[PDB]
Amino acid sequence: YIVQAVRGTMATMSLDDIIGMHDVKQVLHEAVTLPLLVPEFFQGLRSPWKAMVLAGPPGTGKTLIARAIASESSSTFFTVSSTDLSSKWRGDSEKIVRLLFELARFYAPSIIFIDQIDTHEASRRVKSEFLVQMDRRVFVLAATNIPWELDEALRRRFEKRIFIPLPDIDARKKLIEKSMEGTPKSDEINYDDLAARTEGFSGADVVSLCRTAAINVLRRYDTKSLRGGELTAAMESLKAELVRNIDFEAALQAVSPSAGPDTMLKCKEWCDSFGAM
Amino acid sequence: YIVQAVRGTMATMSLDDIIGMHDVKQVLHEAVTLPLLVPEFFQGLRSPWKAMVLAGPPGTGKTLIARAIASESSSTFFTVSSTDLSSKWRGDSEKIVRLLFELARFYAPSIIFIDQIDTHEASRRVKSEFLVQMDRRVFVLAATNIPWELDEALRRRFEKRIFIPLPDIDARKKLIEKSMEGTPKSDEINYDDLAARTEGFSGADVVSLCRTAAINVLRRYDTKSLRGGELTAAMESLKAELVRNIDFEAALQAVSPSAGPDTMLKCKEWCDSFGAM
Amino acid sequence: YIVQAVRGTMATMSLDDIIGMHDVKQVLHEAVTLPLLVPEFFQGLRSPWKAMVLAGPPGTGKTLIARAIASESSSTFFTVSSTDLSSKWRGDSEKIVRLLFELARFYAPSIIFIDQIDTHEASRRVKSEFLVQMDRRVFVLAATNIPWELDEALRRRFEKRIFIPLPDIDARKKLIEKSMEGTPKSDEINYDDLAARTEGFSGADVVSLCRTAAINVLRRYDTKSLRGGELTAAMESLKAELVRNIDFEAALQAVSPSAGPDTMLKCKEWCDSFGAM
Amino acid sequence: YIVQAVRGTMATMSLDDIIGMHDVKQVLHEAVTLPLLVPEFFQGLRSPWKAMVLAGPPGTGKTLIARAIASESSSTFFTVSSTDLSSKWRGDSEKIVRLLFELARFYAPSIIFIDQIDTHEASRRVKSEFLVQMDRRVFVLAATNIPWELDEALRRRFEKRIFIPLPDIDARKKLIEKSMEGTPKSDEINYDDLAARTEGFSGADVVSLCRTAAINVLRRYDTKSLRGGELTAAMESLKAELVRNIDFEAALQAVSPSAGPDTMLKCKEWCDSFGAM
Amino acid sequence: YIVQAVRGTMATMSLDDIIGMHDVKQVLHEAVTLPLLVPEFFQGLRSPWKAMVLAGPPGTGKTLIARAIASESSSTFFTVSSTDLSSKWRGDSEKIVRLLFELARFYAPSIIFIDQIDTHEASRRVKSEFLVQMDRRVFVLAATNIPWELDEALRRRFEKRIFIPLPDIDARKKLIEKSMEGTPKSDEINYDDLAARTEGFSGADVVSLCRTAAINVLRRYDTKSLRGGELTAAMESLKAELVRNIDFEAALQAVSPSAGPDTMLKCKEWCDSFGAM
Amino acid sequence: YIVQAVRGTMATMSLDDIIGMHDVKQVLHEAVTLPLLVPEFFQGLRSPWKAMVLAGPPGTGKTLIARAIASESSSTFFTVSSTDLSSKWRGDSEKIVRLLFELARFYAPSIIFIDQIDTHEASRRVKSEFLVQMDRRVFVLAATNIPWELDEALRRRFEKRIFIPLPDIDARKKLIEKSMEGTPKSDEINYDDLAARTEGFSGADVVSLCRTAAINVLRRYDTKSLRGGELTAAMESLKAELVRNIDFEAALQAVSPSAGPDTMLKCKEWCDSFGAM
Ligand SMILES: Nc1ncnc2c1ncn2[C@@H]1O[C@H](COP(=O)(O)OP(=O)(O)OP(=O)(O)O)[C@@H](O)[C@H]1O
Ligand SMILES: Nc1ncnc2c1ncn2[C@@H]1O[C@H](COP(=O)(O)OP(=O)(O)OP(=O)(O)O)[C@@H](O)[C@H]1O
Ligand SMILES: Nc1ncnc2c1ncn2[C@@H]1O[C@H](COP(=O)(O)OP(=O)(O)OP(=O)(O)O)[C@@H](O)[C@H]1O
Ligand SMILES: Nc1ncnc2c1ncn2[C@@H]1O[C@H](COP(=O)(O)OP(=O)(O)OP(=O)(O)O)[C@@H](O)[C@H]1O
Ligand SMILES: Nc1ncnc2c1ncn2[C@@H]1O[C@H](COP(=O)(O)OP(=O)(O)OP(=O)(O)O)[C@@H](O)[C@H]1O
Repeated sequence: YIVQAVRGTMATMSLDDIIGMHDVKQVLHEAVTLPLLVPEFFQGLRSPWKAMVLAGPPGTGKTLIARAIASESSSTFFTVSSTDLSSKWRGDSEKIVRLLFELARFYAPSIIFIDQIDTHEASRRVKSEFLVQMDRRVFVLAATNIPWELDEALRRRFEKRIFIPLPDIDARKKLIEKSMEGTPKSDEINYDDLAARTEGFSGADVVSLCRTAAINVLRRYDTKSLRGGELTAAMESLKAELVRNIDFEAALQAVSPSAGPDTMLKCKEWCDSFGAM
Repeated sequence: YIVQAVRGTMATMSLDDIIGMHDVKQVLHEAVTLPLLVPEFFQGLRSPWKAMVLAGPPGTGKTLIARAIASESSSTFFTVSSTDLSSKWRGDSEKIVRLLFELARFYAPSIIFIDQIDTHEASRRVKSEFLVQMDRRVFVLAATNIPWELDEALRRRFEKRIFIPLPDIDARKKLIEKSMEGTPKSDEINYDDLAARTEGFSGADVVSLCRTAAINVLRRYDTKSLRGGELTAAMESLKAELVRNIDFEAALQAVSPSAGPDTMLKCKEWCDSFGAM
Repeated sequence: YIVQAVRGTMATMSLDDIIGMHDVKQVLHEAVTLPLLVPEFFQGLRSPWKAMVLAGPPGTGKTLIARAIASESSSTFFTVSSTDLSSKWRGDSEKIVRLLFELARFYAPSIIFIDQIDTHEASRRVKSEFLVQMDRRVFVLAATNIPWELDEALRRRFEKRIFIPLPDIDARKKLIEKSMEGTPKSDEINYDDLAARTEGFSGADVVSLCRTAAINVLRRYDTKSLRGGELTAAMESLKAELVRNIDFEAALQAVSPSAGPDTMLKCKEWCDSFGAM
Repeated sequence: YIVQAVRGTMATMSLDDIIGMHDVKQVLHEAVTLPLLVPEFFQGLRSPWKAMVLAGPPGTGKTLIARAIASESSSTFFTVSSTDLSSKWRGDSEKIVRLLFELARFYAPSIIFIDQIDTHEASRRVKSEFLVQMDRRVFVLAATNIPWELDEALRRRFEKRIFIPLPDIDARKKLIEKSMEGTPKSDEINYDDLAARTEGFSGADVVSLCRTAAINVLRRYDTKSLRGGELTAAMESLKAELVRNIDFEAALQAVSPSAGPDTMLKCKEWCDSFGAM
Repeated sequence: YIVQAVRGTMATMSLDDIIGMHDVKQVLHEAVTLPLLVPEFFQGLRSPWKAMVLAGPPGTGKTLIARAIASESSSTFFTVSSTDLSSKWRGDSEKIVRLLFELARFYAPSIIFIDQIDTHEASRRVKSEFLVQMDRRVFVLAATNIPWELDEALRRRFEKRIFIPLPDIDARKKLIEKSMEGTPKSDEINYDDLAARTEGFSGADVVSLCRTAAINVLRRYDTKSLRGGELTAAMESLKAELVRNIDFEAALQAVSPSAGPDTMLKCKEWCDSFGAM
Repeated sequence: YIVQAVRGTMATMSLDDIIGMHDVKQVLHEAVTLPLLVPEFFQGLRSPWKAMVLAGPPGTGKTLIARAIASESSSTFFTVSSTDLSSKWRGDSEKIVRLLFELARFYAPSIIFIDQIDTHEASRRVKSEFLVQMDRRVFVLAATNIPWELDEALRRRFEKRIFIPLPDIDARKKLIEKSMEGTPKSDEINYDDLAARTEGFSGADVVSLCRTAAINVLRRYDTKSLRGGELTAAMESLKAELVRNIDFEAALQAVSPSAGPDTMLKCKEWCDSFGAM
């Protein structure tokens, strides 16, 4: 009908690129890979969940893991907006979802994920609209970062509600090192040492840090002096040239955690209290 | 027309699945079935309650019963959407509800049920339009959990406004014992003491917590059997386990059931005063 | 064409089924019939009434008086919707709100009544359109429940603004005893003390209350006669057992008013202040 | 055609029936008739005002003078709708608003007036269409009570912005006495006490007030004579009786004018604030 | 065929009766006639201005200017509206336009102008159909007073977008004297003290002001004290009578500008910013 | 069908011709030279980027740098806009999108340069196809001028999104001297003091400035006092007359951009933050 925006969300790296949450990845592999192999278990009592609840700080791989599983997804995924923004003239944007579940059955093994459901009156209209259609073999999920704003029933509805804590300095060592895979770099780098200053970072913080040094190294030497737009040998030796703490040092001063840690403490106190598995 | 879109409203289990509510259960057993069976006395002042009110937290088997009635019902249901869409082409679907009730007399015995229908302009427009459509014999009902949002005249118009608290240890006894049916389950278990440890939960809590033990089967098994394709021990034996007190024991600390029921307490204060039977 | 929708809008008991409204029943008996029995006096300077104002709580005999006058009147009623639908092909039914009056002319004296006329642009458009078509002998009236929401010119335009007091003890008395018609009962019943019990209520309260004792005619019995098919001796003795004060004990403990007195009391403040008679 | 529907826009009591507004009635007497009697003075810069701007609390003799002048009107008025359908079939009902003035001049030096035409796309399409259509001798007019409805061009288009406040007291004297016309009445009246105690009201208030004591003439007499058809000596002597101050005591206490001067006062500023003479 | 509607769009006084916009008056002697007299200058860079844009506070002689223009313009004018009211029978209008620029070059380098061109898909239909037909050398222009609805593409293609504020007191003074033409008038006059009260007043206000003292002349006589409707010789003394500062005094105190300034201020800001010259 | 028409999309110029954004000259030495010469530095994280688009004014050499890169590029180029105005005869310019990728891989290292990016439903058939395909170092680029032209996430999809500054000065002098070609004018002209105070301007602005002084040719002389309908040899020597520096004086100071530079600052911050390089 008006499926421009509906057909728009028609949709088409590796899995354990991400490192952490043995319980989560476990329960998901279990929840997803197995019933294809073993439908006979997953039945009524035994049958799997098609979603849960989640939350975490932004830039913490919740959108990247979506690509990790879309990459895993030998099944089908359906893409997402937080904005089914009709007009006062159009006024109806959850019959959209009444066609969505037709897509879900159409691509019968079907996958969906959003962030920040917490996205007035028509809010209650469509937000309420999703609930009856919420309940053939399908998965979906969603997440936020302010489950303190857990509004109505999703402490009831959903079997698990994960707040993620940031990786520890040990992890962050292993995760820089997972981020530094295949990098020109001097051997002065003790990742345990530099990670002393990373405390408070997310994944992406460390990402754009290692990048910030990756282009520090570009901008160290006569980098303004082009060859007039041509190749010099040393310019190719940039790949040959290494990254260093001093090439991080600009990245060290440059990058900051720059976030509300007390928010994580708040929604972590939440994640124990009405915060499901 | 949207007439076939009105034909989108076209419809086409057991009772002891449900536990509790024996007053309501006989009230509805009676008020629904027996008018079929004694038209000679279900009449006049003895008219069938064509609707009444409802309340309580959701995920309380209201949708579950709402399906159980359907597979139970010897009448003509009609599929229901609160998303009677809002085009700037007709801008009127409570008219199409005039066509609905037309179907209701066409399918002279019939059933409908929606929920959370506390659902500016369009609200009073199409709602009050329906109220014009409000008043052979037919039954419909609806529900919500916000009698806080007891909008204008709904509470006054219905026979009984039914709040439900959480179940008790004996309700929870039979509810556990219903979830556990046909299950590989050990016999060392005091499901009544387990139910004693169910302080202030839902039915669905019992459901997905029995499931939490159901996965705890795997968690006790060699859950690292991620050989994949290679069937092995895991494929050979998922029926082997019998669930045990320890499965549920971990399942308990796994729980963060839901938020506080202080709003359920609130409308429970409403369910007495201004809340009918 | 869509005028045929008004051809669908064509329309084609006793006052002693009702209690009170002495002023109103007077003024309507009078203002309608007696000019129709005395065209000669009640005309010109003695112009008979064609409309006035109304409002109050619902379930207050507005529907009851509606269908009551329907089966009563010796004149030409026409059915009443709020569905002058809104096509974005024509989007103009106020012409049919003129052919309205053509029907008032073709049926020279006519009867119409709506309620809850809260019924953007198009609202004001067709509204003022009716203010044009508004202004031989005809009477029509309307009502709402929000004279607080008496929109712009309605209060000014009508003679009689109406406030419906809730019933008093003797109102309650005859309202019961009329509600207790066709009612094999016990004679312990003290309708006076019962009327004492039942303050803060309306007529529909007595309706559903008498019905509550009505189902209690069963539920006094061994209520679970689920033999089924077996014509239980109750099924012959249905009307046999009597109404008893126990049945209204169980009922009236089951009853809530579902009444917010402060709103009807609010427009009761209005019913003197900008509230005509 | 719809052009033939314009044939439905076709038209075919006096001033001193009305009281007050010596200023207005002067300007109208003058601006209408004296050009029609003196083409020689009234021309060029002495051109007659073919329309201007009007206000007042509605139902205060605006449509009433609109009729009374039509009885006076010794020229060619034709009837006036705000109802040209929003047909998505012919592109513009404003086409007939173009043939409008062809009908005017082809017919005669002509007369037009509407009320409450404060009156989306098609709205301003046809509106501006008339704004061109307006710009020999012809007269037109229009009114409202919407002070904010000087939408785009309206303040500029109409020369003088006319408003009528609520009456003063000697007004209420002469307006009683005009409302006391054709009235057998007791000479005990203190019209000064009447206009005094009846202050701040509309004309229509007084209309229904005289009708109120009028019906009161019965409501003292044997209203209870519900024989029906059986004549009463009053039923012949209905007009025989005179009305009394005691009757208008009832007619006082029974009513609230059902209007606040809030927006009446707002336009009582707008009549000065961007309100021409 | 129906294109004769454009044969009906055909059309066939002084020019310089205006005080203001002297730079524009230059521009419109200059892009206009001297092309018709010296194309040798006007071609290439020198070529005449193809078109531009206009707006301002309504009724400031802007809709009246074009009568002066075409009354003076020896070149050819054809009328304009927004009257492309097509039919679904036609399913199209802008074949008109293809025949319309052909109409232009068919007769001669011609004259065209609309007001309120701020005027579903049909807008895109006739607009996209137009804007190539937009482009032997000819001039056209348009105007509005709603630059809030101003375009980008026509803000793009157009050379200029002209605003006028209200006049100034000396222009206003010589516009009294322009409005005091053919006018019996006294010698106690102070045209700049007259113009002192022009706060908020534009030209048309002064037009109706001279007409307001003009009517004031009779308003000093007694009108409804008829001469039997006779042409009283005092009515020729009106031709003898002169108008006076006192005669305007009443109009000045009695009259508002009937307008709002800050919208003219709004587009006076847009005329500088994103409004071309 | 459109294969030979597509053979016109084929394409192939000094690059410091376009001046400023030398950081971007590094970007394009790193997007043209090095992804063709040395993608070994540009590996993994440093890997070549996919494509982007551009905010900025026009008159900014978007196609200048495009063709300059093109004939400079060891990669190929294509002549592309959004003006694939498809037909029923063509049927699918989305097959022309697929053919665009096909030619891109055919001339495997290639460049494509497009704007009119937001230039009906066909926009979304093609846009969706292109969005799906985009996934080698076959670099591509688009552009626009609307900063809010981020469609839904296609801005979010891109490598980067850049706003660009105003131009340098010696080409403002030189291109003054390009548009002033073949013009009568003085030799005193300080084209770098012309180009000095050009702050915030573009090309056609200054073309209209050339026309502006070219009419100042007259508007020093008197347009009102003609030669009496004659064409005095001065009136034709205006063609012979010299335009000069101070002939632009009012054309310099009074002429404004009429554009928003602080939204340019907004989206400039958007390419500083939340917009990549
Ligand atoms: N555990 C991890 N292992 C490796 N990389 C990680 C991990 N967590 C985060 N990252 C890196 O940080 C980036 C953050 O991506 P992503 O946007 O998915 O986080 P996010 O929380 O979903 O952000 P947002 O919630 O704002 O969308 C990832 O692309 C990834 O490269
Ligand atoms: N008394 C009960 N008997 C059986 N099952 C129950 C009971 N209470 C809750 N449940 C279980 O809880 C789950 C959710 O119940 P259900 O959705 O029907 O309640 P609800 O009020 O309709 O919730 P919602 O309206 O939010 O969907 C069901 O799977 C149901 O089996
Ligand atoms: N004066 C009365 N006499 C008899 N019955 C009454 C009276 N007033 C109220 N009732 C009872 O109240 C019940 C509901 O009244 P009714 O529906 O007519 O009021 P209402 O304003 O039309 O309500 P709604 O508009 O919400 O349907 C009826 O069954 C009627 O018997
Ligand atoms: N001075 C007066 N003389 C006579 N009648 C008056 C006077 N002032 C007010 N009225 C009364 O006002 C009443 C209604 O006025 P009218 O209907 O003309 O106004 P309206 O605003 O056009 O009404 P509506 O808003 O319903 O269209 C008339 O019955 C009339 O008698
Ligand atoms: N400077 C002026 N010189 C001459 N006449 C003027 C001047 N200013 C205003 N007027 C008068 O104002 C009247 C209304 O102006 P006009 O309708 O032409 O302008 P407009 O703003 O286009 O009006 P609209 O946009 O509402 O059609 C004209 O009759 C004109 O005589």
